[PDB]
Amino acid sequence: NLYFQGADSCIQFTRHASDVLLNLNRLRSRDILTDVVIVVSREQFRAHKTVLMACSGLFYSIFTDQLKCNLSVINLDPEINPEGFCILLDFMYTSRLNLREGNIMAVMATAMYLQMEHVVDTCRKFIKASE
Amino acid sequence: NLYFQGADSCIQFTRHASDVLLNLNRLRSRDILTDVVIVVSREQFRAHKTVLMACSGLFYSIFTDQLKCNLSVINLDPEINPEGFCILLDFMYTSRLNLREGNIMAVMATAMYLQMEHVVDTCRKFIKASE
Ligand SMILES: C[C@@H]1CN(c2ncc(Cl)c(Nc3ccc4c(c3)n(CCC(C)(C)O)c(=O)n4C)n2)C[C@H](C)C1(F)F
Ligand SMILES: C[C@@H]1CN(c2ncc(Cl)c(Nc3ccc4c(c3)n(CCC(C)(C)O)c(=O)n4C)n2)C[C@H](C)C1(F)F
Repeated sequence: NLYFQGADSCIQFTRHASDVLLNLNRLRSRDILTDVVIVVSREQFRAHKTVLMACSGLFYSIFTDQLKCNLSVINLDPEINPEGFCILLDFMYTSRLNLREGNIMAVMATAMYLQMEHVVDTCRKFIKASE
Repeated sequence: NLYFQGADSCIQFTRHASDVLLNLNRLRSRDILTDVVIVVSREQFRAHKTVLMACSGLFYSIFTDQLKCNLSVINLDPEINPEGFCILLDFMYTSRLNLREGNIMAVMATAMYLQMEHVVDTCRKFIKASE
């Protein structure tokens, strides 16, 4: 079944949120209604400001600032690893985090900078397992 | 736990999609980065085009049209019931559909017009239960 009786009066749809996220990622792949470019070193990543704000404390602060909310280009710290950013951007649109031994440190440092608490805590737990 | 091993290599976060949707609804309540007004009769509803496109076949068609994608105001058919639209807009941002005996017909007619198949099918199943 696609739905159930929630704790409240409303009928709740089980796959709705993941279906919305899937469709937002489809818009991203097709470059539909993307309204910002995130520049990390040489690399450029097109995205939707609302998705970035929904996932990152840093992007929330940037796009709620009256001066910066209108910027079409956002440059991150040039010390940010582009692959780490790419993995986190993918995560934002999919719920899947491609953590590997070779990228975990860059992913963690990027999540810290982006203020993505859950990802930071997760990276920390995986690092602790290896020691 | 916040995460699990998905069918693929990636670590998947269980609540990520619903957390993104919750944050998108918070942006809507605060009128943050809303980029469209949907006019239904007298009523006005501010929203995010990408959320509308992710949930509705009609909004997908409107905002992928080269001429209409830039419109800041969208007028729906004046025969659309504002309460039915409100319930569906709430559903888009929350996954909860407030269906009641008094609104089910308007909600169904609105979902048909908006091309929200899952909601139409659901309304049809609930109507069938009463007969
Ligand atoms: C009043 C306002 C409500 N908040 C909020 N609203 C909307 C968004 Cl887009 C949003 N996005 C957002 C902001 C910060 C985040 C954030 C999202 N995430 C990601 C959380 C999820 C569950 C998406 O992984 C995260 O780790 N941090 C630190 N947050 C939290 C903020 C602190 C607030 F209190 F100021
Ligand atoms: C190539 C492109 C991919 N599609 C798609 N991509 C992105 C979005 Cl925003 C999106 N949104 C969208 C469009 C139509 C919808 C639609 C969303 N929904 C809602 C589906 C969910 C699961 C969100 O309830 C629905 O019932 N209908 C009919 N769909 C389906 C369309 C038909 C397509 F094939 F042309």
